[PDB]
Order: sequence, then C-alpha cells, then structure tokens
Amino acid sequence: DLYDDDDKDHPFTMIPDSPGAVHQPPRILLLYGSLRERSYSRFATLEAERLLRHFGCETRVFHANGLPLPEDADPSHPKVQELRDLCLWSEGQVWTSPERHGAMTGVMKSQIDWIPLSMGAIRPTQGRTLAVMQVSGGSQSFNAVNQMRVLGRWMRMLTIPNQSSVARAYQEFDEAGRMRPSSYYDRIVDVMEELVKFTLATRDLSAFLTDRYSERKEAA
Amino acid sequence: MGRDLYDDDDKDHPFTMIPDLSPGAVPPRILLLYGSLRERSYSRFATLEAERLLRHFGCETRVFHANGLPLPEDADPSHPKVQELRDLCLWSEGQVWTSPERHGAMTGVMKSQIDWIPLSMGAIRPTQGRTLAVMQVSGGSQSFNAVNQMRVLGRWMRMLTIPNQSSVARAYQEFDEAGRMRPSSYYDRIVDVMEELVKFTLATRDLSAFLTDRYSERKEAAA
Amino acid sequence: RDLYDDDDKDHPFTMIPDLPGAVTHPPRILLLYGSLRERSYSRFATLEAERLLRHFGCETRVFHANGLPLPEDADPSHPKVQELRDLCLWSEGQVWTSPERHGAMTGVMKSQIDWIPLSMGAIRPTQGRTLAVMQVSGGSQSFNAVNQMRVLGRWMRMLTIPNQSSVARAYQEFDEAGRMRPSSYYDRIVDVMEELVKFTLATRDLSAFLTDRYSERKEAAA
Amino acid sequence: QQMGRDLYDDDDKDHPFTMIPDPGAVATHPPRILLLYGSLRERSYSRFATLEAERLLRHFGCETRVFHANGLPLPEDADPSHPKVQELRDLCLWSEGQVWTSPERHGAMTGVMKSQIDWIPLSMGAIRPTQGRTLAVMQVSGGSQSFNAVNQMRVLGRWMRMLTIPNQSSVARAYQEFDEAGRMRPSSYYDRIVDVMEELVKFTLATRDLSAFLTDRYSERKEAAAK
Repeated sequence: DLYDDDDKDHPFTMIPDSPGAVHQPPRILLLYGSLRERSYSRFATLEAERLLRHFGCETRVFHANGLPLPEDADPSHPKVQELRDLCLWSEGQVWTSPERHGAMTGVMKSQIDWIPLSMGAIRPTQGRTLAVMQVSGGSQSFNAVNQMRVLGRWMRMLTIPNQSSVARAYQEFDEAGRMRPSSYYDRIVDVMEELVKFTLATRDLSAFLTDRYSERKEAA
Repeated sequence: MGRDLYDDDDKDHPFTMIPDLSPGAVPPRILLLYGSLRERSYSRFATLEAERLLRHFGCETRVFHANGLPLPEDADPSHPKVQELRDLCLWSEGQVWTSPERHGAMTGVMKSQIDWIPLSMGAIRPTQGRTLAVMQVSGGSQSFNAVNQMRVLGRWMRMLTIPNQSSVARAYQEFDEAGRMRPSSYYDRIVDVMEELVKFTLATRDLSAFLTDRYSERKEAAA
Repeated sequence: RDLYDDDDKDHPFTMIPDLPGAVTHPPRILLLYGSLRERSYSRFATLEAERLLRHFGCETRVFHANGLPLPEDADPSHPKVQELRDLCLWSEGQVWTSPERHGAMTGVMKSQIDWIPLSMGAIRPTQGRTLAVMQVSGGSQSFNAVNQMRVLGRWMRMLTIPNQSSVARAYQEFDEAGRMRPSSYYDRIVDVMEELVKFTLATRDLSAFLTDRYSERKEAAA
Repeated sequence: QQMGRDLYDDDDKDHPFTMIPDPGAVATHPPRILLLYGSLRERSYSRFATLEAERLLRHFGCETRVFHANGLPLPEDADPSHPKVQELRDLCLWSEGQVWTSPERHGAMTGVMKSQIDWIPLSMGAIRPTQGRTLAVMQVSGGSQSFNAVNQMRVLGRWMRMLTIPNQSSVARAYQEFDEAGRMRPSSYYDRIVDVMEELVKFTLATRDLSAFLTDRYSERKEAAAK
C-alpha cells in the first residue's frame, strides 16, 4: 500500500525538497579531440577557459599527449590517473571536440572511456555539469555535440542545453590562437555563462539529486 | 566612463554579467503520452503511471492526447488541438515525453506534437527553461534510439533534459489488461526518473528566467 | 563430417552467395514529406530531384502527405494511407527529403514512414529498395535529419546510398517559382540522384536474392 | 543566360559532364578486413565475435585479415610513419569490404574504434582508402540489446563514403554467449551474425567490380572541365 501505487516500497520513498551553500567552481575542460600541433579545439578550449576564469571558476585543462588507447595499458598509467583525479576534482566539465569523419573524435571518446562510471567509493562524473562544444573545418554541423550529449547522459552528468558549433574554425583563430570576434565566440560565451550558472544552482544538491528510490529500495 | 577587459578583447564590457536572488513557489508537469494513439497503448499506460508517481511527489499534472491532431501545417494553427497543446506547454514547468520505438526511432506522433510548438511565439518561448524527462516503450529489446533522438530534440527545444531516462523492454509483458504496470526494475527506473525530474524542476523553476539571460541577447543592445 | 569449425550452423540451410533472372525504367518514388507548407523548400528540392531522375531514365512518382492523419488517428482504410503503401510497394528506390525542424526529421516525414508497416503479412514494402536521404534547412548545413533517416533506412531494411544532400539556407537557393539556382548544393543533389540510379540498377534484380537469409531458411521446420 | 548549346528543363546542368548509368569482372575471393577494435581487453567479446565472423567469412569464400589495435597511439600522438598506423592503412587499401565490431562502452562506440577510423584519411592525396568498400556494423554489449554503437558506425560509414549494408548485429550480454575458448554458443544472435556476413559478401561481390564506376560523379567530371 502506497497511496494508489502498488509496487512502491513505502519506506524507500522520499519527497523531493534542503539547505547548503559553497565557496569556489572547479571546471575541467577536455580540449580532447586533437593532439594536433595547431588544434582549433585546443584554442577554443583555452578561450572557454579565459571566459570561465572571468566568470569566477577555477579551471584545469587536461592534455592527452601520451595517453594510451583505452585498456592498452594498466590504469596505473600517469596520464590515466591524472585524468581520473582531475575529473574527481571537477564539479562541471567542458568537452570540445572537432568533427572528424562526421563524429566526435577517437581521442575524446578514448578519454571518456578511461573514466569508470564508479571508481570504488567515488563516482567521478555523476551529478557534475557538462557543456559540449565542437569545431569543424567545414559547415556548422552537430554530429559531435549530439554524440557527446548522449554520452553525457550515459555519464549521469547534467548536460546543459546550450552548445556551440564552430564552422570552418581555421578562419576564426589568428596565428597566435586567439579567436576573432564572431557570433561563434558569443555563443561560446553564452555557453560558459550558462555552465557556471547551472553549476552554482546544482553543485550543492548533487548528493541529494543522486539519492534515488531504486538505490534506497535495495536496502534489503 | 566604462569599458574594456584584460585578456578578452571580444567582449562587450557592459553586456557581461557574473553568474550569481529569487524566491520559492507553490509544480506543473505536462505529460505527452504521444507516440501511439493505438487503443491499447503501452506508452499511454506508462505515461499514466508516471503521472501517478508525479502527483504522489506533489505535482499538478496535465496529460495531452494527440487524437485528432493534424500533421504540422495540415491545418491552421487555430486548430483546437494545436492551441490546447501550445497552452498546456506554456503552462508547463517540466515535461515528460514517452514514445514507443517505431522503426527503431521516435514516432511521428511525438515529433509532430513537438513540431506544432514554435520555439518562439513572438516574445514568448514556450519550451525554454522547462525541465524534461524522456522515456520510451518497446515491443522488443531495451534500446535507446527513441530516447536518444528525444534527448537531442530536448537540446533543440532549449529544455533541461534530466540525465536518467526509462526504456521499457517488451512493454506488453509489463501491463495488465487494466493498464497498471507490474512490479519490475522498469517501474523502479520510472520512479527514479519522476523523482529526479521533480527535484530538478524545483531546483530550477524559480531561476529559469535568470538562467536564460544570455550575454549574446544583452549584447544585442543595438538601439 | 558434419561441419568445419562452425558448430552452431544447420548445414542444410547454408548457402554460399555468388552471382545469382537478369534485366526497365526504374521506379523511384520521392517522399517530399517534411513540409505541408505551401511554399516548402523540401518540396522544391524534391521536384528538382525528380527532374534529374527522369533525365537519368527513371519513372518517378511523388507522394504528397496533404490530409494524411497522424499514425492511427484514422483507419488504414484512409485513401492517403493506401496510396502511400501502394506507391511504396511500386517503388524500387526512394528519396526522403526532410527539412530540419527542431534539429531533426519532421513529424510529417516520420509519420509517413510510420504508416508503412515493415511487414504487411507476407510482403515487406521497404525491403531491398534503395534509398537516398536529403535535407533542407533554413540555417546552417547540418546533418541531423539525414543522419536520423539514414538509420531509419536500416530499420526499414532499405539500402541507403552513401552520398546525401544537405541544403543550407534553402530560402536563398530557390527563386519564387521553385527552381533552384546553380550551386554546390544543386550539384550535390545531382550527384546523389546519379548514385541512387546507379545503385538501384545494381540491386533491383538481386533484391529477392539479397533477402534470402540463413535465418529464414533455417526455420524450415517440418 | 549564356547556357552552352544543349539543355532541356535543367538550366543548371552542365550538359558536358552528364552521363547515363551503366562491365563484368571477377581478388576473386573478396578481401574483407575485420576491425575487432573497440576493446583491447584481454578477454574481449568484441574480439571473439570478430573471429567467429571471420570464420564464417572464410567459409563463404572471403580472404580475411584482422587488425589488432594493440600499441596503436591516439590519433596524432605519433608520426603516421608509425608501424601500427601504416599496417592499418595498408590493410584498408587492400580491403574491398570491412566489418566494424565495437562494444557499447558508455552508450556509444569506443574511442579505440573511432581512433582507428580517425587514423584513416578520407583522401591521402589521390587515393580514397575507404571509398566504395562495403561495410558491416556489429556491436557487443554487457547489458540489453541496444544499437547506439551500430548507429554511430552506420553514420560514420557514410562519412567514410562506404556502402553500409542494411543488416547489423547487436549481441546483448555477450558474456552469456561465449565459451572460455572464445566460440559463440548457438543463439539467434549467432544466426543474425551469419546473416550479416552473408549479406556483406553478397553486396561485396555485387559492387566491388563497379565501385570505380559508382564513384564517378557528375561533380568531379564537371570540375575536370578547366581552361
């Protein structure tokens, strides 16, 4: 008996409603997607980092140079452990991937593949916010960001609505790597703003948001 | 005077705002059972069970039925069904999309329903800011084609799609003749989903206007 | 002897595929669906594709979803539904042209395909037929619609040819009469229809042979 | 409105460069490369599915090669001279058809598979290593039978200008279907796998001879008209 809900375990049910505030937001940016020597995903990641630091975030950027393919080495590997620890530190993340062969990169997906959903006592991605972005040498398409939104859902991360797709990125960055004024840059600014907003509005409730009826019900 | 920033040349200094207020509220949850208007529709039954749970969590719920809805632009937007859906969508603070997997993808009914809702009705954005939970029923395996397409669609309706989702495999095995769902892990996941949706709706519905206050739009101060 | 490294196969139902009944104007049906708007750029692109297909030697039909009810909002008796089903059976190849509405295929397009059963008893109206996917958009050149329909082709067991068309800012590419101005977009449409006819000629004669699957023969349960 | 000397209802068609679509040829046993990529796990069910599919392809008359991604660096983490990269590229050229079998890790194809495909340029100067070659997509999963990986790979095939055959394989709870030696237990999943390899060989034989003709596009001929 559970108020016209036959299958519910009455003790494991809880109404959603809490206090708490923090001072800070850790945001890790995964420029992943290109280890290229001039990589526009890297330059876009760094512009996003500038914007996040202006918006009040503490930012770390992981470079996958020397990261082996998933399961090509033992997880003791330094790059793997760096990525896992940085994710642990993260409260939100930024995935910026070029559109290689009409999809997210092998680098991006390899980085996420090295991250366990549950690492012992820690769940490194669950509850953390996520903003997905993509650069492209051609048209403004969304193959990469679409795949990454779905992946975010499989990381039990809160993927923010807004996203940015930079078409023909080589035309938007100078030789130094800074991005020229454009609607693309403004969309990136909107995206980073929204990411910080959503991180502030949720980072305190992550433990409560991940308290699920299913998990409590297995209290048998 | 007043202008200019240190390392970021491209920003319009006045249009920049640090993200940081608002009070509480009462939460409207609109459920679109769309996907099958079949006379025994398992998507309909799952929608109704989700509504039971949502009302148990304290929600005011509306459920729209697409019976008689014409294809997008097959009738004037004056159409009663179209206006009902638009008004309910404005009423909503969060939503539930439950669609079967027809031909390995979301249905034309669901997609037609969303196609009838404009992103911008003049000054109003009917979906922006509202939360969203996507679920799917299937006669076969537990796949995610429909829910994946619907997560992306959520991204295009500027809605906050919650991470968790429900996919009912062999849905015909899970509902009795009355329409109630038998005990299974699927029901537990649906409860998880409605719980998370209500949590996120409460955690955002008061700040929705602030979250959609975007630097680009403020920069559009061209006058 | 009863096999050679493959324990699970029922040896009698196994067949090696070789060269197998060898052939005219290839039926290619175009589903302009995606817009019932009066001025629909998907419609104009569909008609340009039909012009090109007929120049390449095809017999073409174009179905309009005007008045088609939502799937199961009416009995399959509906004239539009049976018209579409019969046209689909007639087809040897198809063209699905959908605008990108809400970043995805339209409800019109998907509703049209939903009215088509994968198997209507013993006959499957989609199996074996070729497919070319194209998309028009009011904005950027994206691929959401063509990607979703490329997958749908696999779920309709249709052979979707590699090349596809994505028309960016279609309003800029069509005059008021509906003809498309010269562009890389039009040339790509021509490439797509050429490839579609090429692949249709290479498959229409083997369609029965290609759909003779080990699973089906193994069910020889007497 | 200067319009060349021929045309008819098609103002935009360059009358020169237009061609009517068609010849016979027998590499008689079709080269089919299988990329077990997706898992370098030591017991990888993707690998075992690849090997059973290879058995079936060889019985149906195909010459088969299987590439293992052990030691392949991430794309652009090393010079393309790297031995692993060059082996993969050469096998790709040798290929007339392919099989992509990837597990569904985190609800999508893996970084291993996509890194392998990212190492293959669409055009290395004048040659296209994937164009025209057939493609069969399959996936293994630790849970239910989903299609995220196979769908992403079906789209990738189009972007690799490959002809992806309709049928596909999705093996649910692969651990339940494989012995300790690596052979697959009898199941509907195995029947689908053979169906897929059958269709792949059928389409490879029906297209490998016309691929050059199939890849002759109005666009390329029209741009080959320079003055």
